[PDB]
Amino acid sequence: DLELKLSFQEGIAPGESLNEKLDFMEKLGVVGFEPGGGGLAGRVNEIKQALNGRNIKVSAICAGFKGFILSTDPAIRKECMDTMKEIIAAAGELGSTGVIIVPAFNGQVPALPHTMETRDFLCEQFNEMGTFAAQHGTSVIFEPLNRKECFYLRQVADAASLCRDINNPGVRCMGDFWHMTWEETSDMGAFISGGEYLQHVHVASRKRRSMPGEDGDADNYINGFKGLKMIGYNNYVSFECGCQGDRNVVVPAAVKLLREQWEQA
Amino acid sequence: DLELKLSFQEGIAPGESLNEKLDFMEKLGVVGFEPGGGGLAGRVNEIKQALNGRNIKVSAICAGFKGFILSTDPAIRKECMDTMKEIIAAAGELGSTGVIIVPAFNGQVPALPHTMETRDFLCEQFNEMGTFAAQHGTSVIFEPLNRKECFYLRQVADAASLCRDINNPGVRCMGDFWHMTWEETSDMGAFISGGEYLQHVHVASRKRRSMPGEDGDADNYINGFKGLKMIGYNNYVSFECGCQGDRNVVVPAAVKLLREQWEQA
Ligand SMILES: [Mg+2]
Ligand SMILES: [Mg+2]
Repeated sequence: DLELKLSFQEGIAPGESLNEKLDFMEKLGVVGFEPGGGGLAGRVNEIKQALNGRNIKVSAICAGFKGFILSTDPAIRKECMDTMKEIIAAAGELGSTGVIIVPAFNGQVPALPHTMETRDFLCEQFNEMGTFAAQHGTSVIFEPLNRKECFYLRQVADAASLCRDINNPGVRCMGDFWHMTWEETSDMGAFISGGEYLQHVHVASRKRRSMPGEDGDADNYINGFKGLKMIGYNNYVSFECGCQGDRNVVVPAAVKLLREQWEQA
Repeated sequence: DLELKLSFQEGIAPGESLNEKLDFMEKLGVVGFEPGGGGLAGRVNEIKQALNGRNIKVSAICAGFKGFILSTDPAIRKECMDTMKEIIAAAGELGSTGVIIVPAFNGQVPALPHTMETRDFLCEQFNEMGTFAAQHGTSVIFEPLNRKECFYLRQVADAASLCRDINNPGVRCMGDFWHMTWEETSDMGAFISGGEYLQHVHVASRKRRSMPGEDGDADNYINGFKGLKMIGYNNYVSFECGCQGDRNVVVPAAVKLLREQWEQA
């Protein structure tokens, strides 16, 4: 009886305003809304007010911070910490499951070397953001990406181990089915390793990163869904993807597909 | 109905000769023997002769190569490749499931940096190793170790992804329960990620790396065993560990404990 809690990033639903998109999401029973972190503090009232009376809640906050935490430049690491804290505080007000963060993209250089001593440093920095997140009633969430976008953190099991070592309820992780296609031999095993640390999930079609279903037989999430069920996953599965067809047609088709696959898992 | 195929490294069983140790192994129904690869070519006759008429086969070959494949010194990398090929040919003559290899230990320096370019080079080298091993009816087996011994390759999911990318019937991976204690949030998840590439398993007590059971309640392999059953694992589970107590008492106890947990999984 575990529920699939679907969520959408802000650009997913058709509509000319935030309220039109939310109406569309309510029609489909999509219960999570995932905004970007950019300017979030200034959007708290807008978002709260649009959600009032709806069966929709803020799920994760997708990034939005400046700089990156593995820069060799302490000023850039501080920029990342400071901008993350601004977002975290707004995320807390919005009841968010947490703020998504990539430690370093490929092109974010110069970066600290990929060594154990750097990993310890990352864990310390994340412990500091997590303590702040927890005070604000939220978390920070490591996102692994595939090799085309990052090398540092690519697999859910790696992110989960970081979280276990940090041992902070404000420090969690996630898996993105797009990235997992390229970096996980098993979506199920990855999510199982995620376990109690798995705070969010991203979903997209698995060849073109468009709406689930637009890549036909490649868009198979059953193995991952079996992992989510085995861990009792109770957070959101949120769309982060493009769109090839007519959004009024393909968005509902994606929701239908994920629900069918959830039932089969 | 999946069977647990127990194996011992050479120093596990009590005895003053290889034949005495094998006699002890047969009495406990341990069917796998795991010798080190050091001077293996020169022991092929010895091992064949000792195994004649016995219900014991060679399982994996534990390392034995010189140098390391991630050295910045081409001569050291070549030493690794050349000595691995010697061992691989002997492994094949002995019907081994594969030769275990760690890309780089912490003290093996200077080493290539942990970057995507190094990962590509590692894949090229293992592909060469694997083509040779397949020709000889065996494999090479990546072993992830914990942070106290290595940084480069620590998790089963990472090793499995290397195997998937290399895509060679001669290149496989393993999990060692000792190392997994420190590097895996889920033994089940780790082995599920291992999947079709999982070729061997090491077992030890989980606090002091001694005989299973010597660390009491910490010596729980159920979760991992569930993962092995879920993937239809049909290779060996091999003891690589020390011994705190009377070897004549604690070795049979460890075998008994593992068989009990396997039945519970
Ligand atoms: Mg994502
Ligand atoms: Mg081992």
